[PDB]
Amino acid sequence: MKYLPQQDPQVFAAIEQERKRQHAKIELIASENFVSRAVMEAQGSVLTNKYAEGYPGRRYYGGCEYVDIVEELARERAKQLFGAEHANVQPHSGAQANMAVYFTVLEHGDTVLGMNLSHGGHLTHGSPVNFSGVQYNFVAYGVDPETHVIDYDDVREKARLHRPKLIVAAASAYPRIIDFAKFREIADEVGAYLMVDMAHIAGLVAAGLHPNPVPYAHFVTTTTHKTLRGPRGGMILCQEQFAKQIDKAIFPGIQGGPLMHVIAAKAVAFGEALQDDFKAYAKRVVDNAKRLASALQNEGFTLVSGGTDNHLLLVDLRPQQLTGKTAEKVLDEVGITVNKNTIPYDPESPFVTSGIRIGTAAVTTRGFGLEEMDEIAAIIGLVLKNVGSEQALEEARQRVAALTD
Amino acid sequence: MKYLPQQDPQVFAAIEQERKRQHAKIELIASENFVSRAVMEAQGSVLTNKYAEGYPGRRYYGGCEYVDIVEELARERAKQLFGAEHANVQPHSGAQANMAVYFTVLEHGDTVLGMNLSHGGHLTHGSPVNFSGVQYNFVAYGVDPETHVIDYDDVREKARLHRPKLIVAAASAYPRIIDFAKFREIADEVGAYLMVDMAHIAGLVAAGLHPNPVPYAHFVTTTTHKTLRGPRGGMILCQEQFAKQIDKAIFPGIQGGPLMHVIAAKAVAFGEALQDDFKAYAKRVVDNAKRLASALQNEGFTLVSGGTDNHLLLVDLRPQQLTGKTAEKVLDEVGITVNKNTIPYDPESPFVTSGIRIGTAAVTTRGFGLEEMDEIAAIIGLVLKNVGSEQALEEARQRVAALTD
Ligand SMILES: *Cc1c(COP(=O)(O)O)cnc(C)c1O
Ligand SMILES: *Cc1c(COP(=O)(O)O)cnc(C)c1O
Repeated sequence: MKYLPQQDPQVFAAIEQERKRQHAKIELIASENFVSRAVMEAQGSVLTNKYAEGYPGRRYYGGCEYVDIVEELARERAKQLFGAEHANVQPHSGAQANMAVYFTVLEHGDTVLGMNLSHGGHLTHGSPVNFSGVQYNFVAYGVDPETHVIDYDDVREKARLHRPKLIVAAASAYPRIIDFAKFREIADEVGAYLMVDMAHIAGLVAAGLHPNPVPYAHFVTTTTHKTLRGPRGGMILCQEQFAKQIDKAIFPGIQGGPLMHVIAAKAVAFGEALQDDFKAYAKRVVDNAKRLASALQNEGFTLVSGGTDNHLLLVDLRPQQLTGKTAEKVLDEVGITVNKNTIPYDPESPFVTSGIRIGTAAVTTRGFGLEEMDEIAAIIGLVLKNVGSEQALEEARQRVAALTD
Repeated sequence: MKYLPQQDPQVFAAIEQERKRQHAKIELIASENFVSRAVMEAQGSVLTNKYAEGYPGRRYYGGCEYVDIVEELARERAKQLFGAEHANVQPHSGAQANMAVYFTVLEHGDTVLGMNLSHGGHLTHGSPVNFSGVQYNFVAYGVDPETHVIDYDDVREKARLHRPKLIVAAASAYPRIIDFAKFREIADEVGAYLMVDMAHIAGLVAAGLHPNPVPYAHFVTTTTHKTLRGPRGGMILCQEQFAKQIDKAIFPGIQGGPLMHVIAAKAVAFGEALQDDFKAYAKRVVDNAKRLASALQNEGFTLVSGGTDNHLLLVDLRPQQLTGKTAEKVLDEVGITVNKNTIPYDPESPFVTSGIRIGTAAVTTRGFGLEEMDEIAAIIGLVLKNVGSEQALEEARQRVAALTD
């Protein structure tokens, strides 16, 4: 950097600490990733200076000819990537993409059916302390208590009993492929719209490693960050018939001016995702998650659902008599970043939990492969099986440092 | 830039067009400004890679030690700048800052009193196609038909009749100082909270050139961009007693993960605003607006309210028999950027209007002074008084090019 170090030493020192931290730790938090230098340069551009309320060619302010080109590049590349008929690349976040779909199809107090928050559903899928739960009446479907796979008969029974106006499929912590075709079949049976929130798996969807929700859902929401490896922000995909309403929900509905510099970065990330090497990257993400899962089972760990079909896995720590909070804390002591995460039918609260969630998108971006996954599992086994040994923790620290250089 | 030109020629060419456009035009849109290189570098940082839901020292994820330092720098510098007891620097935009205050104090269908949208109120102050108007019952107060100054007796009569739960003061197109003390006196009379949306005037407030709403309002919302000259985003200021509720409204209430790289940029902009040269800058903004106003009146233009006390002015184009839409279009032909804007009691719709809104924050940032304001007014007079003369428009183009180099 050139001007920040001189204008603001305090902010610059903190950023530099964060940059070095990203390199030194082993990032296993499933929602994380490292964006390219080109994506960062796009969001570090002069596009932050432009007001551009409205849409390309339909703006409220003049002088938007060149930010219009950027926004269209983002929309057209998104459409090529996911095969959607319409894209809205203005959502400030995944939360705002969800908020706008809800604002489009629901009235205050309408019934919504989404995944149980303890089984993998997201905060914006009905938490009582989130706007979703406050504004609407959310009901939940769960996973099977033994297989930990969504119970599609439970989705259908809840739908038929509660008659939701909207059904939400997808999750922040579900390690198996979701059957969007069954979700649409149930939605049609009860006359509900189907919304798929693919935030966690969007990069896998783009690389063809997860079934695409686009053909089955009326609305698809997502973050541009996460497995898609874009800048932090949101996006909505939908059929041509809801395009005008979705665009109006975003603006003048729920947001004001869009972040054009972040939209430029979304276009950049979409161009990267359209390339063949992104598909090779995504395959390594899923391959690494399978490998890591297997290596952890080899150390004696129990995994929710027995493994994974995607980028993430959940360790049920009950057999080791540990809470997710204890495991997260001791792994933090050795340089391994995970987050505690409730598991299906968890006996512990969401602030303690009996599990940890792990994803491989970030370590895959940094070049880790199968041999690194084996070592990561071996380190986690060493630590979690020896939480009271400072000897074991120091060894883990040295093995973590050997992986990160 | 280094990596963007090679990774994405299309996005890079469009950004470069936009950068050159920002230099070549005379930006008079009142909400615009040009941020520093340090602010852009902060938002172009690796902080986009970090999830940090929650607040400093109270995060849901580990590894937030250094983004915590950045967020606290933003909160503490905001508090020094505005003298507020609490700051929330997570709002993704001014719209989301407003949404969170509304989510904090109001229930669905509650009555809110805000400034008439045709007289200066913002979209998020009750437009029927915005969430504010859809979620709540907005009633409006107006300005005097001749002086164009807020009628404080009308604010009080509407408050006493409608018994709003919340009163909103401030605007996107009001050229005079707002009396927050009278707004608080009325709010107290009817037992309503007072929210001040200072987005447009936050830089003037910070430099002491506009009365500060902090001591009078329960909640203060703002954009970090605009006169404050920060990155695009929002912020909420409030007393200690509403801090926990405001923080909960932002998260887990209405947003998900915050944009830590943008928060770093907010801190940078706040540090710039705390410096003596920002105060000199702000004075030149108001001085230039007064000068421009006077020079326009010298050309024969009528200004709403007869002038300005801040960074913006509104030209009532009725005397020249022009709509704001016609004036905006012909000024765009010569390189001068303005936006059509309804005027109080406008006979034309909001899509046509009888006025143009003009602000000096952006041209002041680029170094323009009093002599430049005189020339800008002279060019606007030449163009708007000779809309059918291609001769006059070509002369204006050459005079605009002489100012921008
Ligand atoms: C991450 C996520 C979100 C919200 O995204 P933000 O950018 O944090 O607001 C919504 N839904 C799912 C399924 C997610 O994983
Ligand atoms: C600009 C503005 C907003 C909204 O800001 P965004 O960043 O465009 O969402 C809200 N209120 C006022 C008074 C404004 O000027």
